[PDB]
Amino acid sequence: EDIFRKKRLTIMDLHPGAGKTKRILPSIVREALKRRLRTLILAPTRVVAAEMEEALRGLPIRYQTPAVKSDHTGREIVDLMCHATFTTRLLSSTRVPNYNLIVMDEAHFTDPCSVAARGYISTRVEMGEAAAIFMTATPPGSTDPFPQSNSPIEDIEREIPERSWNTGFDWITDYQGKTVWFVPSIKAGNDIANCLRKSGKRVIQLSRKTFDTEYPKTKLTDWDFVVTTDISEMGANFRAGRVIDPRRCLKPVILTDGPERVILAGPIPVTPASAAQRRGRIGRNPAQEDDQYVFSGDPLRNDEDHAHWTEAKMLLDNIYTPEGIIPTLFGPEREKTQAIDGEFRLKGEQRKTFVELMRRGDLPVWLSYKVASAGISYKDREWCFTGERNNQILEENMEVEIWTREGEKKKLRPKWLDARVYADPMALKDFKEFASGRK
Ligand SMILES: Nc1ncnc2c1ncn2[C@@H]1O[C@H](COP(=O)(O)OP(=O)(O)NP(=O)(O)O)[C@@H](O)[C@H]1O
Ligand SMILES: [Mn+2]
Repeated sequence: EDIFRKKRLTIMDLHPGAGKTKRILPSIVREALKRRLRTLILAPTRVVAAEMEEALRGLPIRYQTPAVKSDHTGREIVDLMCHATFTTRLLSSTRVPNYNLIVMDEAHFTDPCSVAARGYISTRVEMGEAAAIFMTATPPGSTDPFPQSNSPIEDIEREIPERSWNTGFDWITDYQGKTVWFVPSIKAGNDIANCLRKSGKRVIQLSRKTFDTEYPKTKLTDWDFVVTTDISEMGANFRAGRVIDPRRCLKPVILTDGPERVILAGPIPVTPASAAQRRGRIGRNPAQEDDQYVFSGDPLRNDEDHAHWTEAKMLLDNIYTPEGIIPTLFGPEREKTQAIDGEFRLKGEQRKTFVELMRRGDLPVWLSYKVASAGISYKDREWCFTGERNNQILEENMEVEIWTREGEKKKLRPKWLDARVYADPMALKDFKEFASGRK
């Protein structure tokens, strides 16, 4: 009603399962179409976008790939894209439309590109150019781990194995229904999934990189356990009876004591918002009344040292605005770290390189910023090899060595050390491909 008025930013914070995605958003879109508004819908991931455009099956929805920088048809159409696609387009295009209504679904997503998107959108709204709707059961500052739900949930607090077990946890395997198990890391998930698989359990693993291909498999009944990272907090719909949640995550932190680096701290306790979102995967079905949330430990609200707050600013400082509008993070997320105006603004080829390192090289934001602001070209991989001794990367205790594009053998020893590029087997493989200049 007033939600369509420019300069309004609405936080739709109805409880998990309430129907924000599948009933309320469709209504908003049908009404936006009636008012002839230029509408953008943002989904956390590709497969969720795919689920969104079936809830909107009657309507003129156009999914937008990030392989395309802009797509203007000149017709009445509603654009649908991932959070990251939007921020990627803002970094590389000028022809980003003046959407006057922007809905972010699952607006609790704390991935840097999502935080950056919210910052951008809030500013567009404040300019009087747009109205905006952020949809999430857990907006910034959320502290209630046990929000209301469609059907009753049994909250069971008990010990949960961190790794492979052999005895003392019969309740895990004797349970008769389907379970979603949130683990802090891919390695932790690998361990757990293999322990369950030896007992004859069918397991699907989910992480950020495999979500788009693995998540669809969970839509079948041909499984017993899902073992997932925090990616499933973003609007993932499961038909399950139980969540297991030791409430642990890894958190990237930029250390500034001496040589600046990114570590993965933890496992540490999750935020209340994360715990609520994990719990909120169950109790979704009014017909199904004895869902369980099995958990361990209390949340920790203070995530102020999380790298993602800085990284969002790095992105935002490089998305262009009129003069003199200053880029800024949205709402209370603005208060996570100290803002410094223009701190991360890059110019010329340094900026182009920054974007390319993230897009083409699939490098973390901080790492890309570090390389780009040193005046290093995208294709110049020498920095992968010229780090200090403590930056030597190890795989199975042994020193990782790389055959380079030019037919040279070099020890993998990056000048800037970001723990995320070797945090797991797939991450390390990718970084090895990058260091060898095969992308
Ligand atoms: N594909 C589906 N088929 C049948 N029911 C579904 C399907 N997807 C979702 N649901 C149910 O539809 C109801 C509302 O879903 P939804 O619109 O995603 O709620 P929500 O508010 O977006 N949840 P959340 O994002 O966790 O806060 C829930 O009971 C879901 O379990
Ligand atoms: Mn939702």
